[PDB]
Amino acid sequence: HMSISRFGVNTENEDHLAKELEDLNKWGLNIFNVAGYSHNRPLTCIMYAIFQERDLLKTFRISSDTFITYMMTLEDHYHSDVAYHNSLHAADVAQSTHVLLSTPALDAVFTDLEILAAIFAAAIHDVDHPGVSNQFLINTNSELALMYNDESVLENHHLAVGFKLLQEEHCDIFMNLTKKQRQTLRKMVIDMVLATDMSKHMSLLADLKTMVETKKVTSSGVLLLDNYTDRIQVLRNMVHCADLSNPTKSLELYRQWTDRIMEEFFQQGDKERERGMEISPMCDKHTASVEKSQVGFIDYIVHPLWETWADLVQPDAQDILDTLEDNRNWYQSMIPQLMEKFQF
Ligand SMILES: O=C(O)Cc1ccc(Nc2nc(-c3cccc(Cl)c3)nc(C3CC3)n2)cc1
Ligand SMILES: [Mg+2]
Ligand code: NA
Ligand SMILES: [Zn+2]
Repeated sequence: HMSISRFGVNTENEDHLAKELEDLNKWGLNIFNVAGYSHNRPLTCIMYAIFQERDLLKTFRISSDTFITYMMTLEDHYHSDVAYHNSLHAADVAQSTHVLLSTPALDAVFTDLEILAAIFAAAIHDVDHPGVSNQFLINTNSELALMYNDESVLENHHLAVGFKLLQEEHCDIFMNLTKKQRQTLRKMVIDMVLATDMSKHMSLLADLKTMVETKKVTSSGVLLLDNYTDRIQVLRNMVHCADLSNPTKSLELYRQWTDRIMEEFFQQGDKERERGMEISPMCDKHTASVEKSQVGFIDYIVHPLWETWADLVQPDAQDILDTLEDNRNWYQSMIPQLMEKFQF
């Protein structure tokens, strides 16, 4: 029971886990190892480590036992057999969001409640993901698309599941928040998860560009944000950036993530084919070109996003940008010798 107290998870390798978690505050954390040494409970482990590191459990009076119970059922509601959108991906976005919240240009800009909302949003943002895209769910007239009227169908679902889990007995981690804190937290979390809908990517990016065009900083380089509206706009872009962070990690990590997203796409493609539908872009293992698509993904989606975020917080994200360019160069080099999914 002491290593649960220390880690929030059972582990046969306490020492290895602890050494991996020394990188908790770094972009170079290896979440695959964390999964390895945590009996495959990366989200519970990384969330417990994050909440301990930021004193969130103290500040908001969240019982660590109730937290672990909530995080274990949340993590169970991610599907192990979905190749990318499983609890490892959620863990990674939560850890990446945790690192982005400490970027020096944002120092002291956000409230504690904002910090809590963003990390919690990251943790729940893909829960109960079925391994197929919104468009597939819309095209197959699925119950989820009927329920949510084709609008941010999975994202609404992730939120509903995340919040419904809080009403299970013994799982309400926010019980000691005041009513006003619970209301505010709820609104911010909804906002941020809905912002992870890829079809909002271009509108988010445009808004973010306006914020770069108008940015002002103190003479120490800290961003000056005027009101709630400015801050939530940065936080929704932050979570969106963390969700699209895989190509800004070390190549060894990025390649693992790409193998996973492609397996997931190919599995959807097989579903589409089994039922005689036209196979979606990227989902046909026969015609796919993994390297070229990554290069396209970076050039048209990931790079423009991160170049703008980098402009907003400069110079704090320059290295993340350098890695993203370097990785683009690697994928480009391995080519043998999209856009509608991110718009409307
Ligand atoms: O599947 C969707 O409809 C929305 C979506 C799009 C992209 C992602 N993530 C992702 N998407 C791609 C990707 C690559 C090429 C084309 C397209 Cl549409 C997406 N590549 C990667 C690499 C970083 C691991 N990740 C997740 C969800
Ligand atoms: Mg999602
Ligand atoms: Na599960
Ligand atoms: Zn995600």
